[PDB]
Amino acid sequence: GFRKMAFPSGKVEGCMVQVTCGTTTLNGLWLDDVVYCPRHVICTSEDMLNPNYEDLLIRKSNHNFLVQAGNVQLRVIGHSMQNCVLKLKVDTANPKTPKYKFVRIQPGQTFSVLACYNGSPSGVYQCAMRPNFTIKGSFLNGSCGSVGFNIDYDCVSFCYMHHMELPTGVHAGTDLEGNFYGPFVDRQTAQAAGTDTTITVNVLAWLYAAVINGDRWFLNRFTTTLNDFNLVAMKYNYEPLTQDHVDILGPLSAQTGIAVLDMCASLKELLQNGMNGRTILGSALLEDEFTPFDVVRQCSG
Amino acid sequence: GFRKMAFPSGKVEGCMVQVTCGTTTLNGLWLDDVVYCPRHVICTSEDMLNPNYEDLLIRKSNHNFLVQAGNVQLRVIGHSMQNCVLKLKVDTANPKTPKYKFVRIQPGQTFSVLACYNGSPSGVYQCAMRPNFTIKGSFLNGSCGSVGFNIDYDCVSFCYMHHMELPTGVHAGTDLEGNFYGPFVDRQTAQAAGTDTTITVNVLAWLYAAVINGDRWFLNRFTTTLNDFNLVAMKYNYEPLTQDHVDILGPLSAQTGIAVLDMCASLKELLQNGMNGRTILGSALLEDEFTPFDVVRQCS
Ligand SMILES: *[C@H](O)[C@H](C[C@@H]1CCNC1=O)NC(=O)[C@H](CC(C)C)NC(=O)OCC(C)(C)Sc1ccccc1
Ligand SMILES: *[C@H](O)[C@H](C[C@@H]1CCNC1=O)NC(=O)[C@H](CC(C)C)NC(=O)OCC(C)(C)Sc1ccccc1
Repeated sequence: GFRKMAFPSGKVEGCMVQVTCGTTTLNGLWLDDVVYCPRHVICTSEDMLNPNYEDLLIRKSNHNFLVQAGNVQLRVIGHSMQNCVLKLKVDTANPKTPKYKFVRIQPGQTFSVLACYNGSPSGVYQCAMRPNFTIKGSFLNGSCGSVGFNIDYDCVSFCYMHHMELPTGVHAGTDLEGNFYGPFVDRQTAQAAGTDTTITVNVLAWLYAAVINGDRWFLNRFTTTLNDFNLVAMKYNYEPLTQDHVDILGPLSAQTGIAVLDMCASLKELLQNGMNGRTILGSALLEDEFTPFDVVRQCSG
Repeated sequence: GFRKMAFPSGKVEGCMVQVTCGTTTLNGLWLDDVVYCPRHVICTSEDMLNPNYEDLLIRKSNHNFLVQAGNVQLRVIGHSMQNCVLKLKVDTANPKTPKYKFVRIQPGQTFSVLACYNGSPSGVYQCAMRPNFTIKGSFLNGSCGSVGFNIDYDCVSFCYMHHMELPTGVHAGTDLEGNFYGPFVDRQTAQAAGTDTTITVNVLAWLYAAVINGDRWFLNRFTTTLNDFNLVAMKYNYEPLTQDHVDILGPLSAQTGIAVLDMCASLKELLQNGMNGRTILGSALLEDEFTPFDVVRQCS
């Protein structure tokens, strides 16, 4: 009874533009009078094999950047590089700018991606940041500069800007200050995703969701300490819990009356014993890409 | 990778408004100077058990309808009813009205849903019209009047307006002419759907998606005729595959070098032997809510 739901994308659609240098076009994000985009737009395909970004940029001027909203050019009046993002000052404040902030998310957190090509949105879908700092997205050539976001009340929190596709078909990128998630660098040289793990806090959220819906055969009579649970979980390639994880499970723990550590003890028994052919929420697989906020957002509205 | 992907919802967000009658509140769709919404907004709790809608509606006045676009009330200057949809004429045009049309979709087709509450957009996701004319949505109290749609070029094709949830947790609603998909009625009584089936052409498209993304453990060296495949399909409550379906799958067959009927032979083996605890594109079940067009677009 659960599905990945994206946030409504309109507030972000109103911020997408295209940025071109020479023949390289990608997407940018226009907020107030600044356009944010991946810095590799300044690279020729041959530069991308081995770029010196400081030296490539010092040779650029405002008049080398073509920024367009649709087919309408936005004149660039300044430029600077902040980590792996380029910031282009433009002479028009975007009238569709929403209330916004820039946030750096943690593994396990989910967000919506608005996949764009040539400044035009094509589709929206929900992603989770994996513990290895990749996302399992859907991106083609020309998608760089597409962004990921959450919407809280009136306010768009941008958390991801897209830069790269790894050999295993997963994706990597930066926050809006240009800092990559994970060890990746914006160079066209062989790179690989590390070994991934299961997002424990989200599996627990999923078990809480099952309980809310009356599916609770897996609740046991025991508890555990956080440290004992973390040490066991790692033997099953599950992530250890942080204090922040315990706290973000607070609302679901209060809603169900099941202490976080009792649920941990139930999960430990599932890991140690298996499902024994039973299902939870209709599935024999434990889901790890629904956060506690996602569960609340779909169970209680 | 390969994700369930919805259309960007902005063009539809600019059309959602809130409609209240009495203590009943739901969403409407504001296009030009008309607001469309489910007619059961005019019902009280008592009315919903057995509503004579023409009789209930004649007793309403324009001023009984409170329409709000954000923090602005829109004055209703006229109303009519078209099947299960109420059309409220308002004194102001929506400047955010997109290019649009109203279409009635076929079972197996997919669309995006913009789930809304009190006229405010809440989430967007992809659904398919099931063969039994339900949809597996995520809708709560206050979601009625949320709409489903596709976007082609700049044109929004509205295909679904939400009205109800069935005891099994699936959903039912109408096209924008107010006619239900399926044998359902907008009355507060328990209703069951016909036996559902699996959308075979969509399962095949998703198998081809799994191969494009380098996952082909399920393939085999065998083949099958169209009719022999269909005999097995129907036995497992899968929809029949037509020659038009085979034709529609051509691009995906060309892209991958796997003849359609060879992929049919693969699916036959999956149906007869199961997945042996294995997974395809992360799923432990055969997914049937991607169309061939959906797969092609997201891989092109
Ligand atoms: C920007 O639009 C583009 C998005 C990619 C293209 C296809 N799908 C995507 O998500 N980004 C890139 O092409 C990126 C640019 C550099 C970071 C400057 N290159 C890239 O992602 O290459 C990946 C490698 C070379 C780092 S790893 C790899 C992947 C496949 C095969 C071999 C090696
Ligand atoms: C409109 O916002 C509302 C949407 C529903 C609410 C919960 N999820 C939805 O999708 N629509 C209705 O509540 C609808 C109004 C009638 C058409 C007049 N009623 C409705 O959907 O009720 C279904 C039931 C309760 C009659 S079927 C059932 C379900 C569980 C147990 C027993 C019977």
